[PDB]
Amino acid sequence: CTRFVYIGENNQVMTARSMDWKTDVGTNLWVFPRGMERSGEAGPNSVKWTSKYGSVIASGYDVSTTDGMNEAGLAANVLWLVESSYPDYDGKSPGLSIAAWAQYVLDNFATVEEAVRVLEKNPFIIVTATLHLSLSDASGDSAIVEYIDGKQVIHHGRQYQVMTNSPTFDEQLALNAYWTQIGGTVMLPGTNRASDRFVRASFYANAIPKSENPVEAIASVFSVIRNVSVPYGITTPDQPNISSTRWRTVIDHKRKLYFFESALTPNVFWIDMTKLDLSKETGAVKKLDLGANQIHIYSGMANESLKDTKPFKFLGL
Amino acid sequence: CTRFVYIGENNQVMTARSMDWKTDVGTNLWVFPRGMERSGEAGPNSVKWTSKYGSVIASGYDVSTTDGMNEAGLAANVLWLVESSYPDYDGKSPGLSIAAWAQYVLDNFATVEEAVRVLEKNPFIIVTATLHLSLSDASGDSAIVEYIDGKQVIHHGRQYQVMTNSPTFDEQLALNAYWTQIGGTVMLPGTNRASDRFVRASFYANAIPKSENPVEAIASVFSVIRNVSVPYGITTPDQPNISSTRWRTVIDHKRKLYFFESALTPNVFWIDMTKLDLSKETGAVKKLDLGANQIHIYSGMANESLKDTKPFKFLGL
Amino acid sequence: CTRFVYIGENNQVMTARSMDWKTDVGTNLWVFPRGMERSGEAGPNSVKWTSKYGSVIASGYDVSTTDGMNEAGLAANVLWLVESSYPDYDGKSPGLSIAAWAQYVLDNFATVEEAVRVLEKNPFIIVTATLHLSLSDASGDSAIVEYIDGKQVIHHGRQYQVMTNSPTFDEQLALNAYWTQIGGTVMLPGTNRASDRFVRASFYANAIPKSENPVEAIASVFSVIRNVSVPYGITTPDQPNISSTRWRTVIDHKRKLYFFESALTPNVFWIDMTKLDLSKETGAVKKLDLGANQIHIYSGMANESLKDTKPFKFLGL
Amino acid sequence: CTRFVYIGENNQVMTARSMDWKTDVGTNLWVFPRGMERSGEAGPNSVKWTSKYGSVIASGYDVSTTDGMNEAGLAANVLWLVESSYPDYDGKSPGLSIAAWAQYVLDNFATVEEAVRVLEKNPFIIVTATLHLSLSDASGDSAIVEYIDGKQVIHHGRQYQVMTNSPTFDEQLALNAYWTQIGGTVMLPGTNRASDRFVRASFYANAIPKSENPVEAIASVFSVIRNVSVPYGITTPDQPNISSTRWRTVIDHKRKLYFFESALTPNVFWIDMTKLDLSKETGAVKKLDLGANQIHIYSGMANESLKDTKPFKFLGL
Repeated sequence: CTRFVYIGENNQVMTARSMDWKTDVGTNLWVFPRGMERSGEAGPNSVKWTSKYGSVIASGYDVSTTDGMNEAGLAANVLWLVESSYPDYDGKSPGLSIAAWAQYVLDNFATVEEAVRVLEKNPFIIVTATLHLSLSDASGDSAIVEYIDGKQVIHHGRQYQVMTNSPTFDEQLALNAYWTQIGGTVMLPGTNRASDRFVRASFYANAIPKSENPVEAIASVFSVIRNVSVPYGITTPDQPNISSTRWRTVIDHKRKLYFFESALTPNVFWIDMTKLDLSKETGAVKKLDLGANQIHIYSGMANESLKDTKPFKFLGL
Repeated sequence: CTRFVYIGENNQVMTARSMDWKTDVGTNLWVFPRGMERSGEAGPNSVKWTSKYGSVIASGYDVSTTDGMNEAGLAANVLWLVESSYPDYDGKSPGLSIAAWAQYVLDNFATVEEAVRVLEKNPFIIVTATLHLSLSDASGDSAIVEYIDGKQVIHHGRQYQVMTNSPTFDEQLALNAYWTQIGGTVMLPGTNRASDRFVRASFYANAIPKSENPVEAIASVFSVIRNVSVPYGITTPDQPNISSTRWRTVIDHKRKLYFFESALTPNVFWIDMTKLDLSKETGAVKKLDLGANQIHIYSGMANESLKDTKPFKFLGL
Repeated sequence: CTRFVYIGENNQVMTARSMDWKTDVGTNLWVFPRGMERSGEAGPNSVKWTSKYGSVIASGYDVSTTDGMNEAGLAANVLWLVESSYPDYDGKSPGLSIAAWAQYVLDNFATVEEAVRVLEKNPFIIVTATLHLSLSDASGDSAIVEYIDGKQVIHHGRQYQVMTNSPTFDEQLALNAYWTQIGGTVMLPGTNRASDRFVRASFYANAIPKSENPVEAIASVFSVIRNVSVPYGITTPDQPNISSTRWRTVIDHKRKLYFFESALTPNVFWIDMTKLDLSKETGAVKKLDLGANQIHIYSGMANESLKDTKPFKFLGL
Repeated sequence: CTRFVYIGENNQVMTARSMDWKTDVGTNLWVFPRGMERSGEAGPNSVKWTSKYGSVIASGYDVSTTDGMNEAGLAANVLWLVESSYPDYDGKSPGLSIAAWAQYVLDNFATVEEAVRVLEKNPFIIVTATLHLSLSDASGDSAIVEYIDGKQVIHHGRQYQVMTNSPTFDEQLALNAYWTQIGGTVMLPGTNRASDRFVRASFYANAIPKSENPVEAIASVFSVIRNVSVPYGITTPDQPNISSTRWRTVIDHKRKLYFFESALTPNVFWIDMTKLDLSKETGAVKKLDLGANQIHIYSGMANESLKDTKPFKFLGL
């Protein structure tokens, strides 16, 4: 449910995200080394591929990839509670289960441009917790991919630094517009409305110092995504599009770090991709077991708590 | 710089606080068992006392107590950047260095009433960042103690659930007033102005579910104090009363837990007072060394990382 | 319902007011020269007095004085829909019907200080639209007189430039407080809530140029009181304290001009007190007949349309 | 600078407008009967036409038509300080001086649809205060015509009830968007920013009662256009797109009344088109001389103060 990209000097680029949902999302982290053979779980005409890039990802119920980054610095965030209208699936085109959407992207491409160029070819038939896809890279580039009237719609440009789960993206830009005229040190909208979150993220992302110091940038980036999270247990059924923030992620594109934080358990740590073996030859599929509401606590660089496990099967046909 | 008390059912009371300051505050945690003999470090007429309650506290530069709780469930939060006018100190009356103010309170009293009743009768003159004192109890009671026109001024009542560092507390209630007419699901002020923070804290504190489940309450309480923290590195010298949030505390009054979180390092853990030896007979002074910007990471119940250390000397003379 | 004072250089002082009410107020203008003998219409112990200062006033139903000024430059605005608690009237003390309250003040005093000094010592008991009294003078001084818990309460000072007929005056200052921190060119509250009106009036009053040019000042002052009026026919029963603006008044203290404008009829004009005969020796009581909803249109200096009439009898027995 | 259309029952349609500018606009009112032969004052290839419909209009500096209505109920409001990029004028195509733009429209068409169908096919090139054109009808229809990237751009639909001078119209709808989520009785933006004015006008226009009672509707409509006017003398050079409101018009489409009000002089009146002779055979060109800052005061139906005058020459070459 909320995402933004910060761009500092000397390629110090960072993508942060909050997950908002009404319930436990059953998230564990996974490491997938390169050269994995995969199917889109969309019946006999599922798309197939062999991963080119290793990733570290956050699962949706250990049956989907909902967040993550790859060793090339591409980040993917699948946002929940979106206004989608997905296409019908005949069965005759190559199909891709939406649960694997993010994984396909993370496995196959190094940049947002690479990904967008291929996405505009015709092999994006999604199958089908409603979902849209946000992407960012180490160069600071961004894109969002939506389904509106059964059609894939892509916005692509580094100026799209902030994205929310509701409403559609051309609408999000509209709701933000009023606040481009009002200075963010004088007034900001402070509710948990997606528009309000959007505006605060946009203001704070651009106000972060751009000077090279990763510890500082990280500090400022968390503090901002925390600001834009939805407090827990507070929202009422009167506002269906808002949900409590369950967890947060921060992706350090330069240094290849994936930070994770729980709202339900005091639990914050990160995975360092530079110490992972993502090779075909010896790299293992590994899982970090967080447990329900991330009760299993880790801290610092948590790589050593990763355990060899068989990769889960994506949800599909 | 921002503090609020949440009151749930069955004595599930929680006090949360953010520390806002322009720089490192050099904070480490300390455990002080009962029966410690102390001096107020205010020259020959320093007040003296022997602690009646063990505490766990957060230091200011290992030369002051700026935050903490005691085994009876009294909490003390010393807020920074306040509008004070402290009295002059003739050497003649019993004196108390302000660096030990919070400690004196935590050491001597079990409740906010107990503390207010004694402070009313003027047992000392405070001696002298600028600082004011916020207190809360396991019964949900609250008070704030300020110095205005060289005089100790106390507000005392459970209805005073939210306090900021600026301006004076009477003024804080005034700046909040406008927003009592506007529903918090429709609009909230979203900047880092103390008034804005105040208003969001009051709305969210009362919107938290009151149902008995500590893990849920804790989750909702952090998420709210995080919401009212000031994002890191963002504020400019144009607005002198606002400062980046350096860390947060959450005090669980019922279960006697002290949670601590850093903004500069991913570092979150808690101290469980029920597993500490706070006896005069066999209770040691212990310190948890967090290091500059809390670089030393802990997690979960961090009691075992506490180390026997000689207690620091409070600042003043 | 909305009043403000602008203070320019060289004693260019102006008081503006909007009248908000749910229905026709039946207002006509009257001229009362000096030396009129009057009774307070409060039974056998009614206060009695002989006017010292000629006035031009706006009636409430030709049975009360609800607005006006005197030849010395004292202005009185009786605001409607207030939170009053009026005293009981035994019958033993000198009494004054509230319908004549403003008239008594305008007739007897030249300044706000003069008036406050005499009203402090309680020369009468008010006898009972719910009503409170606002005053201003050619020196820029202001006061408001309210009844709270059956007691006369007076606020007196030049700094009280803005008053509403919403909540008690002490509460008005509180609701305004938040907006003293926010620059009025960046954000202002735009609804018809008394607090919102108050805040816009306080900002615009202090932003008007202070350079001596009456035509310009007048233009600015109307434009501001128009801003702060409540649009006609718009308010819903959900907000009982707000009412459509029926008319506006602007008092030029220096030049002794009383401007009047209708919201229900396009009708705007003024009375010039310097061309009226207010002497006891030859001055007549005169009325300008505006009619229901001010259907009788005048323009410019409307003095010539004033007609000799017997003064009305104030309500109350 | 601000315009809106109110639509009541039984064809009770009204267009109101504020004119905002930094200085005197030198406006007088004119009556032009039908059958006037006119040139576009754009050199040898000026467009020519013979008026079909009599109009009453407000001039720019007696050299342009900036506001008005015709006997069929078409209204035209030329807004000032717009973001235009006008086309180059060769000299080869039929040309129309922008000063006569509104007049051409009022003279030739009875409805907004009639006007849009002809303007779509480009009968002329506008020849060139920056100006854009707003139109409304007795049927409640609206359109706005702008020049963006040297191209005529038209928005046409009854939904476009509110228009400002800034920014371009597509951008105006965007800046309004945020406030479609917030109820106008709970919060409205209260500054003089065009967006703020836009939002308040859209809310109040739709909240006006739709009853058939012209005096009431008129009252509400003025009160609203007064609300969205920019107070006089208070804007600073820091905000270049905002200007003091100089005057207002209200057009009663059903009854064919043109109301005019000054901000600089207390002066309000109207022209009744049903009592004008607009025939070619006996109708005279007439002018109502308002004078600098509308110092010449009129009131009520001011028709009798109209004086036979030679029509002015539109600016051009």
